[PDB]
Amino acid sequence: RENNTSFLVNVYDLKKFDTYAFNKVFIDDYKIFWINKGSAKLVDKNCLVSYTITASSVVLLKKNSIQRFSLMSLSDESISVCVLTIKNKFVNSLRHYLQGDLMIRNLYNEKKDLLLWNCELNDISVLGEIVSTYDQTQYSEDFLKIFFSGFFSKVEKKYNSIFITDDLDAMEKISCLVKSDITRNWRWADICGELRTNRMILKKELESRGVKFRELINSIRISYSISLMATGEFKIKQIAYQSGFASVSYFSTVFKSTMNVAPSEYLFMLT
Repeated sequence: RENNTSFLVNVYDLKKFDTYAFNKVFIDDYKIFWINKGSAKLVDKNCLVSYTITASSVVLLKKNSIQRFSLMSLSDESISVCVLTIKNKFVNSLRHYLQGDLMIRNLYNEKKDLLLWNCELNDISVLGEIVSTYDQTQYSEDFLKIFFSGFFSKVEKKYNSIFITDDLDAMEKISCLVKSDITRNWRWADICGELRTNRMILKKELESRGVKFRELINSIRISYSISLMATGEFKIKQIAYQSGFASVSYFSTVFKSTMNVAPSEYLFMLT
């Protein structure tokens, strides 16, 4: 299949009673995921908290976040996890179109990296309906453009929290810097220099997510390698080398230490 634009649709088969563990996976863009049928359990490993998501539940993973969570099937049916990615072009468009200004903002919900909402059952119907049609030339892109223009506007003023921030974030600068030269052997001095800062906002943004400097770079390269596997055709050796890993062994180790699957197994989950 071809690529996409402002919205990335990726559906995965949830093997009944299989655990989907994620250890420090980098979330490059905003992502929401929900199950089409059945039920499942969501376990966040950072905060010792569990959840029971249903077909009416939706989960948000914020951009530039380091996630440590797990998802486990609780249904006899091969559940169909739909993961939708929201790129920056819709983020800047959504942030402007909303002319509202919150008088009291729940800063706890703004600092959290894994939100959970139970949508109106009417919205779940519109959810899987438009997703099953994607995509058309700037035609299906506008169908989800209008849906999330009202869904996010509703949930933001309902919870009195900004869930999709605009730009200007220290993690966005580090991420786009490393991705501008993914194969470069980035060190600490290269990040501080081209960002015109020192280890005050730097180490804190690493300690706030519980990752070393090397751990962050590896997780950025994992998600970059995943975006290459999304095309459909690519040998693991090229994916490892074009993502910045010196050897296929260290790429497979970090990938399995991040996705809890072999890199070839994720290629089978796609096709």
